[PDB]
Amino acid sequence: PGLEDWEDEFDLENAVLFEVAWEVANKVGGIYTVLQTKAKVTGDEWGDNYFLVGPYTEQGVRTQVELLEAPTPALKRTLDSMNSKGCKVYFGRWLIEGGPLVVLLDVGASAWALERWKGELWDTCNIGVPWYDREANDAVLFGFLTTWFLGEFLAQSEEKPHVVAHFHEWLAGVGLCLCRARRLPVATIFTTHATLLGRYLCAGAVDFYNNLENFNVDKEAGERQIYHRYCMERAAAHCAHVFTTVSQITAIEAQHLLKRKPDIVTPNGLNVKKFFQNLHAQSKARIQEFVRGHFYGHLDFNLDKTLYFFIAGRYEFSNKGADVFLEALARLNYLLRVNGSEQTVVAFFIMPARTNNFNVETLKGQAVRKQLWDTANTVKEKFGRKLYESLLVGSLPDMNKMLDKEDFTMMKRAIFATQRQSFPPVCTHNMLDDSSDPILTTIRRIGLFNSSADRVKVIFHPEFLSSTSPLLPVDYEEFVRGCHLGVFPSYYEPWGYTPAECTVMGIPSISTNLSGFGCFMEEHIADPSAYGIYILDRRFRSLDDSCSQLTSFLYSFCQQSRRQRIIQRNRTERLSDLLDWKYLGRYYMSARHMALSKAFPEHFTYEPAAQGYRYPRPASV
Amino acid sequence: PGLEDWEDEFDLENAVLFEVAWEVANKVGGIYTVLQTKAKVTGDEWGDNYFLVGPYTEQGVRTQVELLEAPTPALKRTLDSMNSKGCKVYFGRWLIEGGPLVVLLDVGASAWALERWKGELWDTCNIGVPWYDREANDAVLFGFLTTWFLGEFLAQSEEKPHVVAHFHEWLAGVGLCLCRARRLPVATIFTTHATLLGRYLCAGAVDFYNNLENFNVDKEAGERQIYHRYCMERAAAHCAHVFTTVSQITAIEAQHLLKRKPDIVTPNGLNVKKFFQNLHAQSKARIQEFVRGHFYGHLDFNLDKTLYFFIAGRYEFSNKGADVFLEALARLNYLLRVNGSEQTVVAFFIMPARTNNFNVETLKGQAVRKQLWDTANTVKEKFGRKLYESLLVGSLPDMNKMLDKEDFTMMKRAIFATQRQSFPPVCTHNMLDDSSDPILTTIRRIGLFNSSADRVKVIFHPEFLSSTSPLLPVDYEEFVRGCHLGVFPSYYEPWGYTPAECTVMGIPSISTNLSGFGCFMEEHIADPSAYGIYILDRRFRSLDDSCSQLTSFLYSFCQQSRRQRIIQRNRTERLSDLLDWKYLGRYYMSARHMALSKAFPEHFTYEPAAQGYRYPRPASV
Amino acid sequence: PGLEDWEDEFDLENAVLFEVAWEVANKVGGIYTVLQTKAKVTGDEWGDNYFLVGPYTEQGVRTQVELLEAPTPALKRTLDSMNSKGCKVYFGRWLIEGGPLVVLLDVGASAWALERWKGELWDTCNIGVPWYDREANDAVLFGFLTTWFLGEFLAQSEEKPHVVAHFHEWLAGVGLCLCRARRLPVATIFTTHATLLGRYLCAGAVDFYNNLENFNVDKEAGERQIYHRYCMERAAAHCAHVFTTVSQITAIEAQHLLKRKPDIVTPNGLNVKKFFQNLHAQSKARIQEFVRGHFYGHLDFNLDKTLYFFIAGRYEFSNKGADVFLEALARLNYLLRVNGSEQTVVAFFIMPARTNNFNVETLKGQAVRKQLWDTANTVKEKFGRKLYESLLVGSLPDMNKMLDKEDFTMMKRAIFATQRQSFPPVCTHNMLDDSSDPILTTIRRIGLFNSSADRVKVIFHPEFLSSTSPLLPVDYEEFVRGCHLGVFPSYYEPWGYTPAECTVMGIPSISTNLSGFGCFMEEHIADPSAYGIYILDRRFRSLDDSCSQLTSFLYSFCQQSRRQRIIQRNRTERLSDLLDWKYLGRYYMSARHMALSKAFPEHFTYEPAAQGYRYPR
Repeated sequence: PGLEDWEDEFDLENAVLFEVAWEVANKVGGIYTVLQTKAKVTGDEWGDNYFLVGPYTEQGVRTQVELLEAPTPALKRTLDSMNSKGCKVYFGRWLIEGGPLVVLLDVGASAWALERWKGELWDTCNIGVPWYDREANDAVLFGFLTTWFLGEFLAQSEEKPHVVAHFHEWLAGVGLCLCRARRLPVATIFTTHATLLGRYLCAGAVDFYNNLENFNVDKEAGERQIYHRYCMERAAAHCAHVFTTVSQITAIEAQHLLKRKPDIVTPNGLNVKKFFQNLHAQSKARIQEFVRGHFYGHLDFNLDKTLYFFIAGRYEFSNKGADVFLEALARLNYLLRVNGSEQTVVAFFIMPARTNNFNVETLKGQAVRKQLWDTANTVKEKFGRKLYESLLVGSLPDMNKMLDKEDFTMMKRAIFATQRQSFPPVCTHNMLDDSSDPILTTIRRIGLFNSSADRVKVIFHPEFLSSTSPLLPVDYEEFVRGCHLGVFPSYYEPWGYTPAECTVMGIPSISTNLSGFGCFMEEHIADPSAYGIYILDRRFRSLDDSCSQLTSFLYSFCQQSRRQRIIQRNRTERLSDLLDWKYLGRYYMSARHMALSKAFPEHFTYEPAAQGYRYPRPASV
Repeated sequence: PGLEDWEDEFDLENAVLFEVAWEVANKVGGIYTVLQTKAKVTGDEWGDNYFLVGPYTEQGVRTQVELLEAPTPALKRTLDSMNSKGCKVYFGRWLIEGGPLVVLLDVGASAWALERWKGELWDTCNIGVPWYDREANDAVLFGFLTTWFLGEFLAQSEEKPHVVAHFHEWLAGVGLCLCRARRLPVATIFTTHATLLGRYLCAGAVDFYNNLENFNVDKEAGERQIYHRYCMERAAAHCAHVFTTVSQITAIEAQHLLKRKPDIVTPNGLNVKKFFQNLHAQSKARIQEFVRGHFYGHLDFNLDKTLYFFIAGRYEFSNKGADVFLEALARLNYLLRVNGSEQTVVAFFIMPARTNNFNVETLKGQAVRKQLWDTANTVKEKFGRKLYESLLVGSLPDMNKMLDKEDFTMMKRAIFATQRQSFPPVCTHNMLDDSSDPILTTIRRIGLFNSSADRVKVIFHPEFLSSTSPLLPVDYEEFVRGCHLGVFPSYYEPWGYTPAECTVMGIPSISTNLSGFGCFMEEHIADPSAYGIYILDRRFRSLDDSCSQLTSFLYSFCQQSRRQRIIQRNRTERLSDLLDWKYLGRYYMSARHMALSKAFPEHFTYEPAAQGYRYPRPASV
Repeated sequence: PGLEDWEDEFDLENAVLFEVAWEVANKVGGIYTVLQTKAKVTGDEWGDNYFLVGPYTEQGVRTQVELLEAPTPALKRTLDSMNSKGCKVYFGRWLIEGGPLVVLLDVGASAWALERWKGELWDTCNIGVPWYDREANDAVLFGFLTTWFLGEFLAQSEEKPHVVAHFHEWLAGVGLCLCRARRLPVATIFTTHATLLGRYLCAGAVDFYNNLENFNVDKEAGERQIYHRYCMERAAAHCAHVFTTVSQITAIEAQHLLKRKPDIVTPNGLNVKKFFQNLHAQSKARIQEFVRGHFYGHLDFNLDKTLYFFIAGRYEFSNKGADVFLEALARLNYLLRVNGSEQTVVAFFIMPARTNNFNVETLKGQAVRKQLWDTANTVKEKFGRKLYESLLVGSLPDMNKMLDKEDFTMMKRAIFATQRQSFPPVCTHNMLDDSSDPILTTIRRIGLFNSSADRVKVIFHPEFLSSTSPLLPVDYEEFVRGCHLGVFPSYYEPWGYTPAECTVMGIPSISTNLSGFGCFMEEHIADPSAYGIYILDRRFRSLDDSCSQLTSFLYSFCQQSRRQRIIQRNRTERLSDLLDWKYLGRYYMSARHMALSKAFPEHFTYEPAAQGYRYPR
């Protein structure tokens, strides 16, 4: 089912959508990609009545925004006015798939108003940003500039349209609060993509989710010198016609930290066109060549029985669950050894870290694999030419005479290059702090040294995968498509971008019910594991018990036949439509309709989601 | 040196060029390609003042001509007039590289005037076409239509421009004669691409060139029922301000048959951009695979010492010198056998003949080569995988164990497919008349049966080379580029299109001083054989002595080292600029200037060629 | 589950398997491929105690058999014996995936015995071959030669092994009957791959399957001058410890024509390794380019909504159900027109027929597509170079200036080549008899002229697909992988080789419950259509009603979303393991065990199939 026909009974009444985010036209997070990929559907629903309001940055305009003249006289008039009133407001087209119009506000250009604005802010919300907080002061400037733009756009518009302003973090929350305080006619959505407290409370506290009700949010933000940022976020959530979260776990966090249950959850959709079995085969061949190089001299395990697990994303050890994955990898190593399995699990940790360079053993192993591959290819081409020559003369090859002295010299050189005594390095790079690295510390603590006995090899690649890289000449998407199972046992993950992209790429993944993507899949798929989606229970299980469940998931994945693994990959391939904005734009549409009805009930009435996007038991299981 | 700067002192005075040929926009010979490829330079020199006058044909307009409206009022007015006066004149753009404008005259549409025109013709030139000659009557219609168009274009043109009409055979010669008879102001060129008598006199008479002075052209044309066509050609040559031939041999023939020495020779140029060592290597590999298939079971000669000679073009046995080439191939076979050379010469005869289908042995040999190639590739990929696996475990391959039972079964099947007792067929096809085929008759008479003792194998391919063909999936140009030596010992060849294209493709070729291309190269290259151009002397040597000289050429080519052959191919690659219209358009320009000066000496004065296009001894020989 | 572990409790007791078929080492049918692909598993179970007894042919030995010396002294002794007794017996290795040993018998070399042998036959089975039947007389020679070889191999073998002789047609049936008549210790399997009567009765009779009980087999064979061949087949089936059929439909035919229910059905397995979505995509791109050429000037339908149905195999119009497929294609054309669908169905008929050459319009359309493709590629490379040049100078392309006069000339030439008034030809070739062709006659009768209004285009390709072909440079397997749905509504099909290979290639197929493959899938898959296997009911429905059901199948396939079609293709991809000899060799193993137990109950006891090979869904 399409997006244009969703809530088609709703008439926007020539309303104008101002989507306000600090990340509009400047990549400072993952919300930039959310806005970029959602712009297509949003502009389809709103045409040119859709404006992304961002902060002006020289890089963003240089690279992403073509500066334009306002299409309508109202926009041009407001832009000229506030440009003459001491602000520096740019208008342009964001050079992305949607081609949306962007109002960019130079917050620095209008810093002169800061003291009169933040004081004004204190006169309306009792929120006073400390001077030393650059981001909070910039948020106040951006919010006051956005509210100025909205007021001067409604004032300088004869038709006086219905304005839906959709703010996306506490950085835009100030403008939201000012829209409500000035009382100008704006239907307001507030989407929080991550509760501000949530990050600190997960990182610091031993347990954060089960203690959500037992948190003094005011006090907790107070000890961390971010009380003003917390108050800005909570006022935006409070001063919003519609409050939205990207996830149901973020919805719980916002309920217990922003003291407002989201009126709707708007999961982060994706442009699935951007992203399976033959492509997976090529990527798996490339991973297999890398593993051949990395384990040169130690290729004593069957590679056709080798499984490629990966955990990727930002190098947040506990938030991304790399600790849980490593514990489960040690337990699965024990399981595969005691069960005497011929299965091998190479688990990749693609988590960027400060690295000096590629480890010498890693680069040497890649060189050794290249040499053996070239030697085998040269000897194979010589053998093929000689064999074709022999068969052309009706002669059966005499294999003893097929290879000459030069072939044996090349092959003996290759074999000499093969010998190694040291085990393959756990990490592919030179860590600036090997002792303090959580992944390497955990690996050396649990006993995963890529030994021959270890059925689980661990390859920590503390750097993003790039095609230009010498070690792995593969970008992240192709490597992932070559893997068997993404493992993202995240503890704190308001939305799982890495597991979501893994799923869109058709790779079975392990997420958690503590992650937004994991909750979204758990509530959209009847039997997620059937579809390649393992939802680890991290809310209601201890870290040790969650490690046990992850080991169970990894072991059951290892114990699948190749036929079962293929069936499961086909199902996860089917799952990609859930994560497309063509479905997840429904929730943004309904949030905007809800806000319009709340702010303008006389003009709009809202009639309350996953219809056509439910995945029951696969018919074939 | 470029063409725009040639005779740049000449000012055309807004003259208009009408190039008249029966082959304008209808491929009925090789002059079609001459006009097509010359149109680019002609339009560069004349812009839109250049018109190709052809006969209208439904196929030509359907495929090649976009019908247009006359760009100038004069053209539109004349077209409308003569379209209202009982003719059917189309105007359009010929969809070729030059994009020239074409005036197409439907000769059938104006056949009503035939009797009053041919009678009128008899009133001006005493030439009366017999009714039964379809081509001669069509030529009279086309000539009268062209002269009508020229008269009505000069009449319906206020400026009264200087019209250069360049007619290209006796088919346009009638219009030329009428232009001169009506005395309308037209500077006329007549190019003859082949004397009409020349064809019959070469085909019938035992010796034609040495008897040129001893020919009664009137009587000779009389016995052949083509006296009117001969008179049309001779009147066109006589009634032309400039008379032109494509070759100096054609110039001699025209002097002794049309009784006029050409005022200039205009060699057939070529669009050399359309067409060397790596491309030659790929084509030679493809020819080698074909020869492996064709000689399956008989591949007892060194293929790295095998030379690929070819003769191509129309299947005219004596005119193309296939008899001389076959005699020289028998003599070269004797030379290579008595000298005990390991050199092999596979001579290809690409001369289309009525063929039922591919010979069974030929298609079977190609299938056998495909099977052996696939078997060798499969066993080679298995060997390469096993060898890479063995070298990855630091193990040297045990060649006895490398190939399995299935590899040996596949290879034994291949070897079984290899066995054959019959020698490889001389012809690749099923000739409808094997007994009457001159090439096959000569091959069986001289003893070239593709036996093992024969150092010269002969492959007659009595059909054009096509990529779509199953036997050879190669077009003519790629096959030729894979060959070592084109052999075109033509007796009658007003221009050598096949040797010229062979040279442009950078292949050393044997032509004759009886061919236009051979004469052109002989007069443009100081040492033609140094440049890969062997000029057989067929004017002043008997057929037997010319066969001896061709055997000497073939043997000296065979006796070149690979280094000498490479040097010679580099030089023939250099020769391509002689055959480009960027040089050979000079002669057409000078012919048009000469005609303008002759017809309008008051307005134009002509100042009398190969400067910058003479090739002395290569600096390196 | 594997084949080595199937009935592993059974011990062969150093038994020797002689698999006797006229098609051993000489391709004279589809049983040749059955034996060739089954040889691997059979030799895995029997090692070198497995012999494929065939008729010697010069071509077969030249191409497929490496002549060898008998590995065992018993084999060498028997070979030398019967080579010295006026017969010519070759021993070798068949150069196939299994590398089995073949005892090839030159029946011509031993024709001297024919008259006495066929006398002996009449003295033992009352079967007398008429002199004029070359195949039946060769069958008698081959059977007597096989029984001679078996008797001399058991006699010239001190251990006296347990010999399992598995004969495969009525051509080997004579040898089977003689094995039983001489009473020599041979455990005999008879597999019939197609009842001899059934082939004649499917066509000649008004309707064959519903009249099986109402057939006088003796009389019916008599009218067709094949009574001796019928009696040979029926005696082989009768004189067999185990009787086997390749299908349950063949089992019914054998019950009602050979008067013996098969003791087991041994479906024709296949070497599935020899044969899905990216490969399908490439093949579908090739088919789409062919359709672009074929329908040049008439490409007014969405090709992303175009479905490629095909029917392939031997050009038996009624047996292969091409009539039913064409009727259903006309009905589906009506359905897609009245429903105003943008779906297009190009149905290919890959059924070889006597063709003079490629039709002029067809070759011209392929040339036009090649020219347009080359023109588009040339203009695209020029545009790409100019666009890269413009972007390298920081300049946005001026699209008006991007294409030059030469580009427009090339494109205008291409467009000129595009125009055509005649509709795309229904057939790609020049039929030697257009009026006599059943497919073309039916197409012109039902109104499928590849018109613009027709939502169903029909391309009859009356020739095998070859890569060497100029028209379609794709072999049969790649073309099929590019198709959406194989349609094999066969009436007579003892085993569906074409639908089976279709399924192994991961392409959904329509078969019938009158086909062996269709019955096999219907009894192995709970919901066959879910797996891309549509079983048309042709036993219990009239030809018109079967046409209606086929139209329903085709229409429901057309009405699947691309998601549903992908799911269905994934399931049919799963189905390939059912058709592998790794599973279907189980039935041959159990038939051989059953025959061993029947002939040697003292030495062997048989303990009775699809376990691990049933598909719930």
